[PDB]
Amino acid sequence: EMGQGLHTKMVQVASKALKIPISKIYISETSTNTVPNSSPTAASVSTDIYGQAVYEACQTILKRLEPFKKKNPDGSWEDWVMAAYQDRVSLSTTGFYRT
Amino acid sequence: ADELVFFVNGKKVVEKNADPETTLLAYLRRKLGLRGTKLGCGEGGCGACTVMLSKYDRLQDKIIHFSANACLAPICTLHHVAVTTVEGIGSTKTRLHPVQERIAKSHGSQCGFCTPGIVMSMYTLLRNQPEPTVEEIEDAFQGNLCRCTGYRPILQGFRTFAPSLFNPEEFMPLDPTQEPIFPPELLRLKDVPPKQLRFEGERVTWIQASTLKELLDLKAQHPEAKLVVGNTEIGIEMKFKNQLFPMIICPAWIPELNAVEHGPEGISFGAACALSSVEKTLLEAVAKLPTQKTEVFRGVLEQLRWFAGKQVKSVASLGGNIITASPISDLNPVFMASGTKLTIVSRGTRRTVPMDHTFFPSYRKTLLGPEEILLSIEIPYSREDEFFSAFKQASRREDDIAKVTCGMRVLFQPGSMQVKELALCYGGMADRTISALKTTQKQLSKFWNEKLLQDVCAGLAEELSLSPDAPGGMIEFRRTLTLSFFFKFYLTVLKKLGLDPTYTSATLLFQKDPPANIQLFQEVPNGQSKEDTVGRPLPHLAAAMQASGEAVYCDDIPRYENELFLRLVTSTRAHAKIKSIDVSEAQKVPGFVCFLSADDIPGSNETGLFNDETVFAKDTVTCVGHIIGAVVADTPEHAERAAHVVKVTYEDLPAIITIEDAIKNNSFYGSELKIEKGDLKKGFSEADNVVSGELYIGGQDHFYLETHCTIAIPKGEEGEMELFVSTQNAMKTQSFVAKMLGVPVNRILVRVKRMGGGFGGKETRSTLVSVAVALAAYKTGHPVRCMLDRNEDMLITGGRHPFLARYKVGFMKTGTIVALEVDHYSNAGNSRDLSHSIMERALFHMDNCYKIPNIRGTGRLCKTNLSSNTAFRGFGGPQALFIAENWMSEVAVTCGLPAEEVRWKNMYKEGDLTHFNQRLEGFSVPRCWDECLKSSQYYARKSEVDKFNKENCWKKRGLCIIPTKFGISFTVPFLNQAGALIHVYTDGSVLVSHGGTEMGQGLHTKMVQVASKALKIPISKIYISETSTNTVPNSSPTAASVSTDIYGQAVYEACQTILKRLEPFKKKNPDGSWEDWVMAAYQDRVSLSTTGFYRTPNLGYSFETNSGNAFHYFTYGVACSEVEIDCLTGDHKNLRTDIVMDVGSSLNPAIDIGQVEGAFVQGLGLFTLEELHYSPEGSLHTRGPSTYKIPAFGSIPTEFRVSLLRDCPNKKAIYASKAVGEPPLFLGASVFFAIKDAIRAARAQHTNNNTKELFRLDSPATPEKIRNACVDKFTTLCVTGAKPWSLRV
Amino acid sequence: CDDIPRYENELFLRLVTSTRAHAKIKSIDVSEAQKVPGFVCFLSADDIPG
Ligand SMILES: Cc1cc2nc3c(=O)[nH]c(=O)nc-3n(C[C@H](O)[C@H](O)[C@H](O)COP(=O)(O)OP(=O)(O)OC[C@H]3O[C@@H](n4cnc5c(N)ncnc54)[C@H](O)[C@@H]3O)c2cc1C
Ligand SMILES: NC(=O)C1=CN([C@@H]2O[C@H](COP(=O)(O)OP(=O)(O)OC[C@H]3O[C@@H](n4cnc5c(N)ncnc54)[C@H](O)[C@@H]3O)[C@@H](O)[C@H]2O)C=CC1
Ligand SMILES: Nc1nc2c(c(=O)[nH]1)N[C@H]1C(S)=C(S)[C@@H](COP(=O)(O)O)O[C@H]1N2
Ligand SMILES: O=C(O)c1ccccc1O
Ligand code: MOS
Ligand code: MOS
Ligand code: FES
Ligand code: FES
Ligand SMILES: [Ca+2]
Repeated sequence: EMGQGLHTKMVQVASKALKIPISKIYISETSTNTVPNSSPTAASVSTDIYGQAVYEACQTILKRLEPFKKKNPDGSWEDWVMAAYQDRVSLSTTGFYRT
Repeated sequence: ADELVFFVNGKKVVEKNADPETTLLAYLRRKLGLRGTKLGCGEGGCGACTVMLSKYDRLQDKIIHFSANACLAPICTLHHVAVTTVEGIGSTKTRLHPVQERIAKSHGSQCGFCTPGIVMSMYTLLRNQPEPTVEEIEDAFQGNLCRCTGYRPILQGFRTFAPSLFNPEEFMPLDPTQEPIFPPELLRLKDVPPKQLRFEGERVTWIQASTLKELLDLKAQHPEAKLVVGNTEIGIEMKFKNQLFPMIICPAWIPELNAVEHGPEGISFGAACALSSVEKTLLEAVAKLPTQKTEVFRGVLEQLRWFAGKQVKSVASLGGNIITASPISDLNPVFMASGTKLTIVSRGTRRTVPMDHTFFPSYRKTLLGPEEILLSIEIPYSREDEFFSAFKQASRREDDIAKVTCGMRVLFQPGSMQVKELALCYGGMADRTISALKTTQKQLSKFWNEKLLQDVCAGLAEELSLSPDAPGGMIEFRRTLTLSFFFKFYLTVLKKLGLDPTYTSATLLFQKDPPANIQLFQEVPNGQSKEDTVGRPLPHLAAAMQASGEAVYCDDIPRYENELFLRLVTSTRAHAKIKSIDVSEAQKVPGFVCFLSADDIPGSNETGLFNDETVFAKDTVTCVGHIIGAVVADTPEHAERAAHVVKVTYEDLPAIITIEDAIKNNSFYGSELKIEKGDLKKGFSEADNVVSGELYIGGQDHFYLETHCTIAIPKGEEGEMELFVSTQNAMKTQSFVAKMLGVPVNRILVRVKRMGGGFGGKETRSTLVSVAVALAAYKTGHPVRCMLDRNEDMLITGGRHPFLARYKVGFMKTGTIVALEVDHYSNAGNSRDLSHSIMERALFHMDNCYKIPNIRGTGRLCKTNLSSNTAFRGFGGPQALFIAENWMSEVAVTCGLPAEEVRWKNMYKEGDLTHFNQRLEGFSVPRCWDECLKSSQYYARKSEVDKFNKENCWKKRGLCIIPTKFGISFTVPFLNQAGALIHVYTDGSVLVSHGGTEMGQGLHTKMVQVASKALKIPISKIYISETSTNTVPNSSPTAASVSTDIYGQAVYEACQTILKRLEPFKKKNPDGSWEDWVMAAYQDRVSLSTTGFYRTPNLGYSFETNSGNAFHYFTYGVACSEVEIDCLTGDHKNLRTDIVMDVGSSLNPAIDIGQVEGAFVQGLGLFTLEELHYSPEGSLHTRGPSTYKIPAFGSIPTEFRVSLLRDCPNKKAIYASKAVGEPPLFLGASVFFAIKDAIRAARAQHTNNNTKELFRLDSPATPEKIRNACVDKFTTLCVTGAKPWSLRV
Repeated sequence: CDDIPRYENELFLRLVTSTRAHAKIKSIDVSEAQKVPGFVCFLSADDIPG
């Protein structure tokens, strides 16, 4: 982030993809031990490419939470997350995009 | 004020504002940035702060090198002294010194927190003796503690200075010519005349007197001035006794206080002479002078053998111990009984008077006047017909407080056996050193015979009485020692005047035996690649840095310019209402920032695993140590002082301390837990015999060398906070900090590099400190940190759960078990925490390795006003296994059959189900059992033990072999999950991250070994930096010994994902390198980052239906130990231990053997040495290494053998390996039952003739319980000699 | 970045740059620099480990 609002847009994207308020999503910083071999933030394509990476990662999360969402249709996001955790389903994943 | 000028690792230091209260440790760490030296206890016991000091000795005209505790050395005593820390002898950036290299390659370092201190003790020895003997090497560590290793690797690696796990042939030879030179500047400053210096601090003025005249003037001029030489006593007074001496005078330089004169009556030492000098001078006198002239000298030396360690003896002055006049001083009894001459001087006056009973008028006082100072002490040569003895007994031989210590002298008429003079002086029997004058007076003119013996014992039994509330407790034991000591003295004088062969050994002084260490493990397949380290003894990856002091532990992290310090304010009551708090005086301490309490919490004050705790006490305190608030200040000292003056007004409430109080008051957490199988009724009905009883096993303080510590960095944005914590649970630390702050979890980042030991003590209780530091960071906006002092840690953080059991077992004459009933009660403390799961694992192991057809076990958690107890290596398993082995032992005795026979016939067999209905597959105990029997030569030694017992009346040997099985897996199903994150950078280097933390067990080392094997690349290309919540989330705490199992799998899967992605490029360029395939993958836009995850399958046990798998598999092992107890003192030797452990196909035999030995030693400590004492009101007495005794270098089995079972691959875990962390700890019980075996031999000797008697022996089997159990004419006399008008016939 | 608190032992670096567009470096004299209060060291190409 250098002022162009890339993180804001990424949160907006995560929120829409996961279908939850932006208030439940956070982006703290950029670091090489969380996402390696990154291209420099340039060429105006950041939103484009990271938007997809974040989107894909969100998709994986939705597929993992799907079973619990089905067993408890009227439950909350928190309910599905805790149930997934207790069922020992990983709540961490990478997202990647290739133009 | 004068300038303080000394040197540190060759570098000159000029301190212009030296504060008398500053210790070298604080200076090195906070001023010089040399953090290799650590704080482990602050009271001279752990040795973690050990450094070497060098100086030119004017009187000797030579440079001398000696160790010392940085934690107790005032920098103001170091003017013109050269300090050498671990950073000054070598490092991984330059080159490791041989000492650092050997301890690391020998696997002598695990968590590594103790490595620097141990390295410096060894180094200091080498600087004094380049080629020391095994004995000198062993004695170099009397003052160093290690909780991880079991000490064996350290000693074995260091003895080299005098398949396999390491190869001494690779070790670089020691070369003195290449050691750092003594600062050339200092050598010049020796020609300069010494001058009186003055240092001014915040609250203290220090005067370094250069001459005796100066000292006497100063004493006259300032009577209240406190003298200080070694400060090993005063530092404790100021640090722990809340004392403050405005003015201090150090006379250490004065020639007279350091002179050694050999006169006609004896040898004179100046009062400032260090005990190490007295010890060296006396050893010399004993070697050159006739034995008849050195009776007292040898008395002094015997006490000095077990007097602290090298660090303390090198600075502790002779006069200092004398004047401190502690009731348990080991030297004063000897000086008194011998009439050692004291030369006391003041300006003008002077006198030399023999020390007698009147020299100590009251508690810690002497006959010295305020203006007087002890100038010198002359220890007398012994005369003809004069014999002397000095004895001491404590909880542990090494560096410990005497329960009873003494000096005994007897002078007969020329060439006769007729007493002319008799002096029996004791320490530990009054509030001062006393002489049993009434008793000995009656023996003058009497003759040395049986009658005198009976008379004296009766006299002592009556004159040296102890009220039931005597400080130090252990009334019976102490009184028994006073008589046993005289008995030893009586026999020794008889021998000297010249004795039944079976009485001889009772006159022998402790003699250490030659050590023997053998480790056996399996070599890896002959065709295994040199780069595949799985199965090889690869040293811990951070061992070299741990040995050099470069390894960074939480507090080693530098402080921000604006970082503040937190000091917890805790309850001094076990249960009371908080009527009010007054911080008015705290606010007066310089640097005071603020006082934080519950009302400052923005989020929730409700914390704890089961939300049954407060972050900060609200209106009520429920245990001594209950955190009420916290003070934040600019420095640690300022925060400590302010906190200390915070006034809390309480209103006591009925308290429930003990498990007994709990049962009677029905004070429990939750309902009863139970496992029941078979038909008890029908079981006991078929039983030939039935034994019922009660058994107790004490608690345990983790004593990780690195105490709890947390650094919290408040970012100032969106409630974000970054914390560096010494914890095994980054996940709970994160969630608890967030819950307290009232912000989403995604705002908190917890980072864990390494822990200087965890052992379960940092699985949950680390949050007590973390959440509080976080609050301080939140409130101040400043970064804040807090590392607990040992006394705080021991008092607040909880420990192992004390257990009480009530059992009933039914069995046949054959020894076969047919029925068992056991009710377990644990003392959980003031909150649930992990108590419930601990009780569950307890119940899961009440069977150990024996099939019991009809069984019923129950458990209850006692809700008490004691710090909440938590996980501790074993997690309830050890207590339940100990209870099981206790009744098994009684069954053997009752049936009159060999214990090994009874155990074997009751033992499970392949395919059998446990009491909780889980099939035992791959049950290897029989294999470990048979190999251990054979390799240990059990039967042969069995007969030799009996023989020894027949030839010895006051010493007995015991031998016992016991098995163990430990279920592997968190008994809470959802905790059996693990995640990993792997990044391959474009240079091909790999960065592995996983949910597990490093606490010395080598989890990272093994994960790199695994990654290397999975990826098929050298370990050099892989690295693991730390554990963080933003790389691997929702991680389970690093515990239950399954970290290798589960993270190994997560790491393995992530690696498999990497390989699948690189495959296309591997096929396109077959002759290419890993670097080529990585770069090509990058160029082709293929992600080189992936997560890995594992979920332990088929787990889910129900206590309700007694069904479902509780564990993934079991780790087995067998241990055979032999001991020798001293029936007269309670002391004992761990002669030999043989262990055979099944860890499947070890991933790393070096680390796995290290874990076996480390756990074994920790169990040994639990069952034989470690004991926490609490006042009746619930206030812990034992808050330091001085009173709490964990195994020392000299506590390990002299002959220690460990073998890893061969050809036993475990298809249930990563690369056919098995968990090893906790499973071996219980095997330490083998030492316990060997001791009980020895005690039964003693009882059959002097107690009674009932070969089938069943006396109760609770854990720990300390010297007290051992001695008290050895009932004889002396123990008996201590009761009868302490009746009723009538007595029913 | 600079708003991040400095560690108590954190030092400061100041680049030393060329006042010429193209020239040979004949010599570098830090004798006067070494005299400045708080001076720690002068780093140059020869100090690079890699
Ligand atoms: C880890 C550890 C283990 C220990 N082990 C043992 C043990 O096994 N047995 C035992 O008995 N003790 C033991 N001690 C106690 C202690 O080390 C001794 O009492 C020591 O000899 C005191 O010497 P010092 O020079 O360090 O005293 P300081 O702390 O410098 O002074 C002690 C007291 O002596 C006074 N004093 C000192 N010199 C003179 C003088 N010339 N004239 C008048 N007053 C003087 C001081 O004013 C002060 O009151 C241990 C201490 C530690 C920290
Ligand atoms: N730190 C260490 O590792 C060691 C320290 N020491 C010495 O131990 C000293 C301990 O000092 P403290 O903790 O203040 O304890 P202390 O100096 O008050 O001594 C306590 C002991 O004195 C005896 N005692 C005292 N009052 C008594 C009474 N009224 N009736 C019967 N017996 C009584 C008991 O044996 C009791 O255990 C230290 O100052 C040090 O000199 C000795 C060995 C090891
Ligand atoms: N050196 C060292 N070894 C240690 C510990 C420790 O804190 N330090 N913890 C023990 C405990 S209580 C456990 S549960 C296991 C945890 O690590 P693991 O699962 O990787 O074996 O290591 C054991 N070995
Ligand atoms: O050993 C366990 O079964 C266990 C269960 C829950 C939490 C920590 C643990 O060690
Ligand atoms: O592609 Mo923007 O950094 S010139
Ligand atoms: O399961 Mo280990 O932390 S008692
Ligand atoms: S910190 Fe100095 S002896 Fe333990
Ligand atoms: S390696 Fe010694 S305490 Fe950990
Ligand atoms: Ca508890």
